[PDB]
Amino acid sequence: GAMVDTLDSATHIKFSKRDIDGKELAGATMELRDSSGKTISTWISDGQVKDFYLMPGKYTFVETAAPDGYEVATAITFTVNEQGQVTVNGKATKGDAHIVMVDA
Repeated sequence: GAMVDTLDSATHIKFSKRDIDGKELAGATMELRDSSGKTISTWISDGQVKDFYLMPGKYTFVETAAPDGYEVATAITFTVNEQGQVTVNGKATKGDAHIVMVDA
C-alpha cells in the first residue's frame, strides 16, 4: 500500500517500508526505477528511513522480495517536479516528502 506525507532542481525524498502499525520493517528488497523501468537504486530495508535526491521525473518504487510472512506489496508510482512537488496516487505535497510502502 502506498502513501505520501511530510517528515534542474533535485528534491530530497524519504522512503519508509513499514507494517500496518507503522513500524519500520527490515528485510525487504527494494528498487527505485526511472520512467524507462531501469533500476537506478537497489537496497534492503533495515529499519531506517531511506533517503533519495531525485531530479524531476516519474519513478517507481518496487518491492522485489518481501521478508518472511509478507507478500510483495504493489509498486508505487510517483512524480517529482522542478518546484519540488511530489505526487503519489493523486496526492501532492511540497517540503519534506516522505513516501511509505505499507507491507501487509
